[PDB]
Amino acid sequence: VTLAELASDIQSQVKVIDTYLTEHNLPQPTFAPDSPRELPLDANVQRARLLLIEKAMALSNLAIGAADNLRWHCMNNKFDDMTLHFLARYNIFDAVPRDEPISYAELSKKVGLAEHRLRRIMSMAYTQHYFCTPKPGFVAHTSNSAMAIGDPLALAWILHNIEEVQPWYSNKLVDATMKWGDSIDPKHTGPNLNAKPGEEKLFYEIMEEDDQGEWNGVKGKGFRLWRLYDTDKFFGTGGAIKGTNLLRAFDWGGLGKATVVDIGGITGHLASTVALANPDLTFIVQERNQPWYEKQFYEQLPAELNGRVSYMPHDKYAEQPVKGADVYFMSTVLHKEPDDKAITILRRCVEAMDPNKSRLLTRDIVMDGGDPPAEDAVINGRAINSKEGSYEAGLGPTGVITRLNIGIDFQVLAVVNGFERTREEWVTLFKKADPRFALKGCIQTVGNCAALMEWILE
Amino acid sequence: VTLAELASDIQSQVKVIDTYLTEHNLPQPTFAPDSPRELPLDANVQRARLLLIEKAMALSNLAIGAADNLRWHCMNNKFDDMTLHFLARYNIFDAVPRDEPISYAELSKKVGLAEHRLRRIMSMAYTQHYFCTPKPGFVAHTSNSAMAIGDPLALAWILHNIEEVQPWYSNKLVDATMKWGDSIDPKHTGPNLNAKPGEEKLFYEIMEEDDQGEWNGVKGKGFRLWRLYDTDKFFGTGGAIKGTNLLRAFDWGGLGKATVVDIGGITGHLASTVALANPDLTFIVQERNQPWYEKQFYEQLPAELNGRVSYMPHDKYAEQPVKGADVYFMSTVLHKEPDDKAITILRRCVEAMDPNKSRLLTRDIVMDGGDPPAEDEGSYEAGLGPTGVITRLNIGIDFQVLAVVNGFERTREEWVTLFKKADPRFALKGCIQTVGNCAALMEWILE
Ligand SMILES: C=C[C@@H]1C[C@H](C)C[C@H](C)[C@H]1c1c(O)cc[nH]c1=O
Ligand SMILES: C=C[C@@H]1C[C@H](C)C[C@H](C)[C@H]1c1c(O)cc[nH]c1=O
Repeated sequence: VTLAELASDIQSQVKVIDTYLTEHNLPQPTFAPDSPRELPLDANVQRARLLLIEKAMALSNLAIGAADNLRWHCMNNKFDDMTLHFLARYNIFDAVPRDEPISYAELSKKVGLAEHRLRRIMSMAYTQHYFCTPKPGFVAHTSNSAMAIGDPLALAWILHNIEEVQPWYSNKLVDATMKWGDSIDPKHTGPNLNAKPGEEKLFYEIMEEDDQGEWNGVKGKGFRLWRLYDTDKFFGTGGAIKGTNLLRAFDWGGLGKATVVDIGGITGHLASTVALANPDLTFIVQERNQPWYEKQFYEQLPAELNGRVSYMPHDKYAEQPVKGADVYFMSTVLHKEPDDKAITILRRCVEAMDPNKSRLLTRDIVMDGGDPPAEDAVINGRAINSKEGSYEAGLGPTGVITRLNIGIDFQVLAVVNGFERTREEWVTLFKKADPRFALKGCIQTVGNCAALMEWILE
Repeated sequence: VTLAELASDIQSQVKVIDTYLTEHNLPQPTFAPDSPRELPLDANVQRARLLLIEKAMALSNLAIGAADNLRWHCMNNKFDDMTLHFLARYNIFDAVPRDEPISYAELSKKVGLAEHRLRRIMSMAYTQHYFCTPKPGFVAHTSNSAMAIGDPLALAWILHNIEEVQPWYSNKLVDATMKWGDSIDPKHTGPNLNAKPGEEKLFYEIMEEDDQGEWNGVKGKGFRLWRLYDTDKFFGTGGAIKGTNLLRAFDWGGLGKATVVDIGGITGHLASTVALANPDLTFIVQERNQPWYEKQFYEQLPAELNGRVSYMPHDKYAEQPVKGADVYFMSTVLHKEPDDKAITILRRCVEAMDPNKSRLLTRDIVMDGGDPPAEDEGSYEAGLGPTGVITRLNIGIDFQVLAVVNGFERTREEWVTLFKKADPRFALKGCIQTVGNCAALMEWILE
């Protein structure tokens, strides 16, 4: 591919998006804080968007050239993370007013970062379109920075990656690989590289047991796990894997009066999303208890739910105490479970299921991709705006959704030696748990990286 | 700005590059291993290139949207670094044939990385155009990965940042700032967060004293400093700060028969580049000695130089032993020196200079930009401005010296002020920055 070929492809993708926004009288995305944070969910818009990102990243890569890419990368990449580290730890998103500029001098006093160093930090952020300088000596928000205003969940995601995953796990993953090999054992991780055998600590042990800190209303024991739960909510409120996309990948309203068992449902934010939109559903959120869990669980659930979402302490490997429920639901649980642990969980579910009335629903990454929601299946436009070679838009070796999938694949690899699966690996795994399992649906909305898979016992 | 405006701007810049390459019958850049690794040095091509990168990065950012940018960045960014970490530590660049595919199974046996994890590593590399998969189960090089074949300097740059700068310094820079403030003391850095007052360790002390390792022909003491020296060479051999760009920013041949004193010249690769192109110049490389330095210095020195490049041990803060030389040369030295330390070095140079026969030349970042060589839209020159690609590289180096030694980059006015404090006779006669380069060649004289 050449520079001109990529630039020509990019124009094709923009025409699709630009036309849709104009024909529907929808605001254009910009870098202003008032910009829309997402493009429309229309499948053709999203397919064009995903290819546009892929082509645009390739264009910048090709124009930088082979000589400068590795050179520039090792110099700059790590400092985009450190810039977000400064912005989070110094609470700079909240200190910069959303709709009006602020001078470096005033911002320096508000956050307690010396002005000279503050200017250097902000200048790096500008290059990735986080904040801008509208006039000399002044800082203003952009769309990318304004989304984090007043949102501790965004700050949780910054700090969890830069202060935990990266220094403790991903930076030591090479050493972990040469010491233990290609492992699926959560003990074979960074923090245990120099641990005496028997004294290893697991990632989730550190999360729930460390008490030397505080986070967003939780003081002492488990503050890291509470921050981890905040980052789980962060991916539910917006973006690729937003919770409301669940409503588009399964006919929740078709269940009528029904009970859903949310195995491993964190704090129930996902259950809360589906239940608010479906007044006839009951959700039992099953999760391991924590000293702060029950008080926080009930402070944050919307009161209009009238107790339809409730918390039941439960060990996911133990016998399922709710028998014959309409749906047993696991969201991004099994991608942290090797085959033998996942088969244990799936067999616990099968025991409680009525094969003629119960469904098993999982949201997980399907590495080779799920299917679009039926109405989006037929490609009504040009292939250049919906297909990269033989792969669906967003997939393939340089696909943007492929990239996000691998990023999550690496995330569970780093912390617990988990892994993502293909569709055939999922079907094989469920059939090992019980040969009666059959995949009736594998729905992945365009722009989403996770698929909602509905399993039944035939 | 909107998606359509950026895409239209991109077409304008690509047109410049596409036309120049066609009208001069030059090969197009691609991702194939045989691709040209750089675009032509023509200033207009480079200006279009720099704006093109800036416009393309804005386009991908805008298309990702505000909701997904922060969510995706903190998920994937750090794993682009880790992927290169695996590729370097497992020697995968060299194990994949340049012009031939290799299967995952065969590559796994060659590098000792189980095939399943190898596939996961390679798949992430693909998304940033490092390697590709031309057929199921097979790996091939791209242009971005082929540049590192047989090049230990490339691997040194990967390992220096991910195994040293990032875990020891940049990761801890927030903590460093809250413990010591906006400091300029090289002791007030990451590794010393829990050090007792007085027993702090300096970055270059760790570099030259650690012996628990080995790198590229150096075993034991100083292996990290030798690896650091390799990464300094790495930026000379190609790309933005390539050594040959010096030949375009100063009339070296105009010096005639002359001697250059290279203060802080690492291993002399920069001197070797200028001296090979100018047979009438002598270079004295002045640098702090190391047990492995002298043997390594002369083995890597091109024999064609006939000793015109020589090593003289010297403390940059001490009296300059070479009097009245034609040029006193410091490349990316002073950006690691606070004002008072830098003034000390400059005054050492002034003492040895003949004001009527000596020049002082520095290569350093000019944060607001230098001027282009003779021959060569908003308020900023291409590559500069708050989202400029060269601005980004400048800040990255600014952050690099900030992390390791609490250094900082300067604007042109800050440079002039600093030299005049050292000696009021100093005058900036030239501040030449080739387009596509981030460093400027500054020529100082004593009036
Ligand atoms: C906190 C939730 C994040 C959400 C993203 C989507 C995926 C990621 C594996 C997940 C996560 C864990 O599940 C567990 C540990 N560390 C994590 O980062
Ligand atoms: C090793 C040389 C690199 C080259 C790049 C161009 C500039 C960077 C500040 C430099 C560097 C040092 O000078 C010193 C310590 N650590 C570094 O990374």
